[PDB]
Amino acid sequence: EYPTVSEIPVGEVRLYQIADGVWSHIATQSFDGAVYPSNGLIVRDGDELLLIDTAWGAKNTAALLAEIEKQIGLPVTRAVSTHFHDDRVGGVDVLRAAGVATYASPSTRRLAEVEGNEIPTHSLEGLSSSGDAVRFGPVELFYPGAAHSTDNLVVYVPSASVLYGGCAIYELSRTSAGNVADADLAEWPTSIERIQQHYPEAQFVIPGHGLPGGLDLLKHTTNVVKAHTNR
Ligand SMILES: Nc1nc(C(=O)O)c(CCc2cccs2)s1
Ligand SMILES: [Zn+2]
Ligand SMILES: [Zn+2]
Repeated sequence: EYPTVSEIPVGEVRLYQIADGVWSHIATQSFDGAVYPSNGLIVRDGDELLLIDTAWGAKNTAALLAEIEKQIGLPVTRAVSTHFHDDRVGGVDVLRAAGVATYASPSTRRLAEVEGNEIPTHSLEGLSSSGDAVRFGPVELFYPGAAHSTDNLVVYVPSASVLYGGCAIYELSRTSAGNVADADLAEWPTSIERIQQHYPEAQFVIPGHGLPGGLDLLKHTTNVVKAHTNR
């Protein structure tokens, strides 16, 4: 079963096999007085691993590397952070100390700097305009437009039809929004429509927080977001 928030003590990381060579990582952390789960992705990249997003903080990210070493045994050589918040870049300094080359878009690196968050070393080119896609080893990176944040990226694994939506996509059980401090509530439905247009064959859809699903999470997120702007 996919692990749930109450099953992961803060500081522990679970790995979940989605497909051959594709895993999610699941961790937990406190935000504004409660503990939340958070998802990232791991994708086999030949003899190496590509990591999508930290495990939300330095302690969790160290535990992530240890679990990967224990369970998979291939080196994590590159990481991509899909936006500038701490559940995506928090732990970048641990990754770098461990020998991982860290990447994000120029906008994400800039916003992390402004926020006083950790800053990935390398800039991903070719993602500056809504609708842009670039290949990055075994995945495609896609900038759908502003949504949860103005820099948020999604990731697609063609070999397995896996769409990682990051924080732009909500789990089915989540019916209210927040944290939308950095969100663009007007653009978010449009950004989701771009994801749908570009990845219509996605079979597994992973939200930034919570249980995976299918393309129904896209329509579900639009409904939640619109309800939030309706009142
Ligand atoms: N670091 C965090 N980010 C978010 C987000 O909204 O992206 C959090 C809330 C996530 C969840 C709310 C209800 C179930 S999961 S915490
Ligand atoms: Zn965020
Ligand atoms: Zn988040």
